[PDB]
Amino acid sequence: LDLDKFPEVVRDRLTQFLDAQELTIADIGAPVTDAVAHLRSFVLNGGKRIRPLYAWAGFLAAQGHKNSSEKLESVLDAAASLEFIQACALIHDDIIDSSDTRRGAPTVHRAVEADHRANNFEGDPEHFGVSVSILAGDMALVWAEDMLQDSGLSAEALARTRDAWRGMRTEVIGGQLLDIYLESHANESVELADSVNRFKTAAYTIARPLHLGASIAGGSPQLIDALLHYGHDIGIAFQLRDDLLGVFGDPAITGKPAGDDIREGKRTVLLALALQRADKQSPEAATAIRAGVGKVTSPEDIAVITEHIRATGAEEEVEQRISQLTESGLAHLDDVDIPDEVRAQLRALAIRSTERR
Amino acid sequence: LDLDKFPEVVRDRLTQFLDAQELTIADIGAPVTDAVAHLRSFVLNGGKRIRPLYAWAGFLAAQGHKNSSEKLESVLDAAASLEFIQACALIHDDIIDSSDTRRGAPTVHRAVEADHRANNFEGDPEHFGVSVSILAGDMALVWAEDMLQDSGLSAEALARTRDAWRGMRTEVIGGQLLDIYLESHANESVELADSVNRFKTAAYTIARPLHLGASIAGGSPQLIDALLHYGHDIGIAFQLRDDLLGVFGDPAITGKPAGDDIREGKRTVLLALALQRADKQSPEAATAIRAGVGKVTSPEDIAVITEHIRATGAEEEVEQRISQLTESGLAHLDDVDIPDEVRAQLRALAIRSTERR
Ligand code: DMA
Ligand code: DMA
Ligand code: DMA
Ligand code: DMA
Ligand SMILES: [Mg+2]
Ligand SMILES: [Mg+2]
Ligand SMILES: [Mg+2]
Ligand SMILES: [Mg+2]
Repeated sequence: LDLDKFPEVVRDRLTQFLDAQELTIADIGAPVTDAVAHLRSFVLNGGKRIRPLYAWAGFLAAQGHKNSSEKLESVLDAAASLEFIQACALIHDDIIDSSDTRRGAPTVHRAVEADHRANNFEGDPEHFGVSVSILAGDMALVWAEDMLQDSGLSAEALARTRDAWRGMRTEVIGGQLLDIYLESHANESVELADSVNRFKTAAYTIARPLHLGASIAGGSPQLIDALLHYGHDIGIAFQLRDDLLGVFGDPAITGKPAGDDIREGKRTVLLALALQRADKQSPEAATAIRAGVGKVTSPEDIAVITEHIRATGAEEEVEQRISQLTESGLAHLDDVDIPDEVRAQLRALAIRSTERR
Repeated sequence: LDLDKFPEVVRDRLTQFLDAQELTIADIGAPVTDAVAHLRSFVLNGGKRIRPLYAWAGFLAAQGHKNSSEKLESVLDAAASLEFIQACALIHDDIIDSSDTRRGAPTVHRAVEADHRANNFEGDPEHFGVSVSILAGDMALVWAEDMLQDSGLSAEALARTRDAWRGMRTEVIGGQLLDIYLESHANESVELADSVNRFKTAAYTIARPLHLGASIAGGSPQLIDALLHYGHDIGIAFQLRDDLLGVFGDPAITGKPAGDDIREGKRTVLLALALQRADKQSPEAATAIRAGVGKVTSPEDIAVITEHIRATGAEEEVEQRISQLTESGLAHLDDVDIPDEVRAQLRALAIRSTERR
């Protein structure tokens, strides 16, 4: 019903689920409670809840509030379950990218490491933090599936979810695998970074949540097609925006420290275009960027690389692509009959995702 | 139908599933194919397939071959899906315990690390191996769920699987969390190590596979109870046997190098009893064991710790517990009507699991 009120509903569904696990986790033991509490806080103090939002929009675009005989609570739990996949993805991503900060706060492995300092116990706290976090992510992923399966959605509705759900989870992990193979090979092709955006972000963040929601409502293939097309375009633009924010955005907007993508050495489309341009502009600048990415750590060294990147003209090219993709994404909403209210919310979601931060 | 022929059927179901993923993985890109190939080999050159075996036995104990109108292929895929959970568990366990060898061959993270030496590319190969393996495990876990959900089991059968399936996956990850919290706190209580055996092994390896199989067949609560009781006892004994093998077993039997549990410093019931005994016997020996576990690496230093452990009398106490649990586990098969052939196979499975290696 509302873009700003929906995340609170998501938090309620999640709190309910986490509470329901407490006795089983307790029966295993108090240290598992301590581990799950770190997952609980990471999940409950979440981001914008963009993925459940899109699932809910997809449900409403397919006219679920009028036609669907699924229980409301069941649909909301299915939408909210995506936050557990997100938890898995982010916790594991942060180990892989070895980041210290997520959402303005310490990453789960960093936070578990700081619990081992207060205990003064046996073993390396850094490896222990990583260890607990691998398992915390596994638990989150297992709980995503449970939250969907035990939602109370009918057997018919659950069977309809398969295409979106099967698609999404392979696509996100596949995209994350492609990402780190680009980081290891120091890759500079735009087209391979494009594939990462398509699978690791677009499918997972926008296209498949919409598909999932529409499928729960029993949406027609024509409705689903338009939503998937919207999700592809807006989803890629969303990632391109986050790439720009990961370099040029204030820490208050991103959660991370300024230019953390340079620290991590992420192989964005921005970087690929920047290196491509700097090879034809200033060999000294290209070399400066190449030596910097994935190595430098001081604020001053990040800023120098960043200004070299900006001086290529790459940022403007990314901005143009964002604008083009936002425009074509929005246009797909006019290809089918969608209720006025939902179309308006889908438009504002897109604009907020790609342009308005 | 057969204990020795069933693992080949499992391999066939798995090969079929993995082949079916190839186009989706290819659409993402060639490096994801390379990553999945490492998971494919790890899964296809598997162990004894004990978990699908027990699921199949549970199905047959509930008289599925006579009464069930589920497709045979669907039941076998559900049984085989447990190998993907195992893959997830083992790949992630090997990162956490930092082991180099699994099943006589290099661990997935060690093998991915050796692929980065042949490429001579950017970044630390050790962290990259761990990185790919975290995601390889995530993919395995996601594929376990898919293989079950898309098995072709009816909506009725899938709804019946929930208790075993929900139970198992929380219990295994929970048990793995409790395990590393015992390793970090250098814990020496028998009762906390018991809980790890109960949840990380018994539930996951024997009790819940049996429950899953019986549930697919629509087994009565009385049949399921007897199988769960058998699974509890035999499952704990199975872990206790593997603890003894992890110290006193030949590498040809275990896959790992001799006494790798001492290298890893695993907090087994054997070690807890050994330290408890050595405190009342020889303070020098207790201290020798305490300084050794999780630290020493040379064959000679492992053997010294091992002989100190054996000299406590702890091994004999574990052997007695194994024998007691095997006897009470087998007895539970007589508490309900189970077909003669299946009861005989359940007996031989138990004996092979706890005594006969
Ligand atoms: C690029 C990418 C997938 C970022 C994570 O998404 P998000 O910004 O929605 O994260 P959060 O859950 O913190 O809102
Ligand atoms: C699945 C997923 C998108 C994880 C985030 O990857 P990332 O490192 O690209 O995003 P972030 O910069 O938010 O860590
Ligand atoms: C203690 C424990 C759970 C060991 C792994 O089980 P397993 O011996 O069945 O492994 P594999 O899959 O190699 O047969
Ligand atoms: C889920 C599970 C049992 C993983 C194996 O743990 P472990 O380290 O006790 O077994 P292994 O000795 O086979 O690594
Ligand atoms: Mg990251
Ligand atoms: Mg990343
Ligand atoms: Mg291990
Ligand atoms: Mg272990």
